[PDB]
Amino acid sequence: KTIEVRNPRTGKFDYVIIPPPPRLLAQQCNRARRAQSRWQELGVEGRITTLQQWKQAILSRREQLTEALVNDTGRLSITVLEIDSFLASIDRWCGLAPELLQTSAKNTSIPFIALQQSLVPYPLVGVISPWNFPLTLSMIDTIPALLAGCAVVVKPSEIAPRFVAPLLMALNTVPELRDVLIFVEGGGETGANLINYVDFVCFTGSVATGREVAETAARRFIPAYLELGGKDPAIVLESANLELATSAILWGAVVNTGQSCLSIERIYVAESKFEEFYHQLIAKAHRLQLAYPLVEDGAIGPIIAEKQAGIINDHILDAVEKGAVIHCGGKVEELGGGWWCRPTVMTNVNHSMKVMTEETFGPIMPVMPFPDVEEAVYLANDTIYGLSAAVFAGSEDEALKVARQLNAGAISINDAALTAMMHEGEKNAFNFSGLGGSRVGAAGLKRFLRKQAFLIKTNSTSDPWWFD
Amino acid sequence: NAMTKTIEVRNPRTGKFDYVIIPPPPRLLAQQCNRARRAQSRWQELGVEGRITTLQQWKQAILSRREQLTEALVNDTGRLSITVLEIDSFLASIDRWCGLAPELLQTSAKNTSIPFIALQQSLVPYPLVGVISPWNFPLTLSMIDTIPALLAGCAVVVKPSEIAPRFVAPLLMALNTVPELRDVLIFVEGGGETGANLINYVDFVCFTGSVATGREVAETAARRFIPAYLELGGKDPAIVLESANLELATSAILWGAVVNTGQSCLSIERIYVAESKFEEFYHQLIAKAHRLQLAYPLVEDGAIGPIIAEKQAGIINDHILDAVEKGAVIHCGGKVEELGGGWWCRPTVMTNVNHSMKVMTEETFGPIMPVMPFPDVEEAVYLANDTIYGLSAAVFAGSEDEALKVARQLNAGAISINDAALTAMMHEGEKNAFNFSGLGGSRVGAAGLKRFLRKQAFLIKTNSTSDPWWFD
Repeated sequence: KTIEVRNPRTGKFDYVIIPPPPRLLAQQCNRARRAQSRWQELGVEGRITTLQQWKQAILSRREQLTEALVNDTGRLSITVLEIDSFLASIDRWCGLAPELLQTSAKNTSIPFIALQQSLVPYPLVGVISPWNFPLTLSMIDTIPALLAGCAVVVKPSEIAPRFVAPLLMALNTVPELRDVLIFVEGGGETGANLINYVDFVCFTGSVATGREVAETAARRFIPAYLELGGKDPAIVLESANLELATSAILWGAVVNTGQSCLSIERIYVAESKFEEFYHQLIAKAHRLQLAYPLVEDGAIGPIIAEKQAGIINDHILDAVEKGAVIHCGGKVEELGGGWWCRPTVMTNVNHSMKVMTEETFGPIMPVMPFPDVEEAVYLANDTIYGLSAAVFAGSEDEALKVARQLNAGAISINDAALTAMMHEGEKNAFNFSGLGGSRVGAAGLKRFLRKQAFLIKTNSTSDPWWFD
Repeated sequence: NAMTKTIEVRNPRTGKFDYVIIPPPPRLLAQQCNRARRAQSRWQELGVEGRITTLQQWKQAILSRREQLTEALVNDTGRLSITVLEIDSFLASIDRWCGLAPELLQTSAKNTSIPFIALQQSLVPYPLVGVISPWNFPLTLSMIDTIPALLAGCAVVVKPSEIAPRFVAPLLMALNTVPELRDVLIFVEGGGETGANLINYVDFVCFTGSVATGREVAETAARRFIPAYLELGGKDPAIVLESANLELATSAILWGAVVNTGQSCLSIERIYVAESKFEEFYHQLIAKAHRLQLAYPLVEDGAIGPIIAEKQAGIINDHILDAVEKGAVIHCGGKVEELGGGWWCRPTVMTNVNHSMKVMTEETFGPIMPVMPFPDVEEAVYLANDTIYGLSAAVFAGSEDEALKVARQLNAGAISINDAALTAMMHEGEKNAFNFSGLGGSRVGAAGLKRFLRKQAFLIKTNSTSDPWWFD
């Protein structure tokens, strides 16, 4: 086949990707494996020098990466931020890696047994990345895996694949890296095939597809790191600073047009503040502009995937059919060939609605009151997801008391969606939001290494447990 | 209405049925899991120090009835001296994990790269962990994951093998005197089907056993979307270089190959020796092997117990026959035989062996020592790595640096250096299995407890002005 690629601003097919037949894919993976030994033998310092050289080449060509990513996503401002975030992660991982990969030696509790430890990388890691943040999410696991000494095959989404071209141009300057960081183009089928060739699979995407990757990884007997989305709730208690809360939650709910695993998708507000809160939220939402007709015109980009426009449209109709009230926005519309939805605030909502239970991935703010904290905690936990949450209160201590009862990996306190902006904080997904541990620090780079122990007899008498 | 299924349990010394267990049907099993879940909140809210007190109370009760534990485990395994060690090792493991847990569970508070955002971390246990454990070290392997999971604040359902279940009765009797533990540590009886059923009810599954069953547990866990920790056996090699201390190497490899009659994931099952020392080595090995006695007719009469499971007796017998058909030479032992109704095999040294034979490729789980020469280290490494397993290995040489050079080439998680099977005696050294020997990280050290906890980050806005990235 080939696959025609839609432009999310114009709606025209304007790019073509070529998915590898099984035989070519097998060959690219084997080439990366042959090259991985030398990559590993370079040592972590050589790998850092190499990644910095690649970083310098990417910077030189930054305008090409920016243009490709604008074409992929239909927006500029977040595009600049993706690029900045990617470049910073290169520097941050390069600064952590030497210490994280240090071998160690120690004596044990048995006087004549000493211990040495080493760390051995998985030779080939497969990354299957999503279309919503094409660059940062194709690279978030790739960079630490490469620094660990793995080769990595990256298969970005067929929906947003243009950004790879300038990354490949930049690799033409870096021969050592170019043989171990491999880009492959294709759809879901190419993703499934890739899992058959690799030693470790990282997948980011929908819960349905992720559960397939889990089952395939287990049948191949390889580890899998999965991040499968969220229905992150915000809880606003009575004592909350409402001016900060409405600004935080608006941002958290509509940044990237809500196309994020980390988007605030459900909002729960203490009954005695409900009206004031949602009225303020609307006022703030109304100020935001669509990036239309030009990319410069506003914060809010188009819905990138056609299929997602249909889901968002469906969630709204389902909500209204069930009685919801739309205060602003609320329409998935075509403009200039692209699909758009404005920041949308709805009330008279509940958990019988898709928009409060299934991932929406849109700029939707459904707001529900609650009579007491136990109900708020119950509603917030009433989900198959468990990625993140936000709790607002007059003090940090009373927000934390609630946050500790939520079944989610990262909880923002008197703020929302903080993990979209910062790297710190070790977290495990709850429920169906993921498996495989955390990305931060020791645990995040060491996912990609097997630990080996060497247990060394240092004396010359019989061990006391032998038969003699 | 429906008949209550029961399973009769063979005594490995006598070959007769002398015990009955009653597996719970899916409906009853689900009920017991739900009871443990209800009790788990209070267990988590006790805090690690309260959980430690409770585990030590349980340890005290077990110690008060040690003879009953020993008697049940002798009955399960057919042997005494390794029973005493299992019990001692279990008891020390409760102490060791009690010692480590507070530090592993402590919250932390830190600044971040943003001056108005603070970070706190905490740890939330999986509420219900399932453990499915094998018959070869029934006590220690039922408890190796259970104990750190309990200290983490999990409830745990433990399903030991139907082949060796009797050790549970004295544990349970001790357990019921400890009121805070007795509704969160649940023992269930049954075979493979009960194990499969349990995976449907838990949040996390630990399984130790055969590669084929472990592969099925991996796939079931994935369909349920829960974590699985898997330890699936080994074909651990020992490499003896030309410079080795042969006196130590022959004692270490004998112990590593035949302790527990070779019924161990960590048993040395393949032995590669420099060609110039090959003859001298196998003759010394034979002499030492030949000194070992079966624990027959009485448990006191020797170090080597019976083959515990009949099916394993069949496998060992098949490996010996396949080997002989393909040219192997048996120097000692070499017969799976019935004595007093039990199945037995003596320590067996064989030569003229190669990787066309089952005994060199498929897990044997018996007291068999096939010994092959090598012309050079490159071949020794190739042979040691020619396996679908990757649990452990041993290398012997004249110096630690010579052995380590070779050891670093091996695809295995734990390599013993100038010794063999050290992971059977020691619990330090984080290790990941290679190839089909396992998945899910390490059960040793820190990570061995932290696998049972989900990390939660709290990112806290400490100031009152707009975040610069908002639309304000």
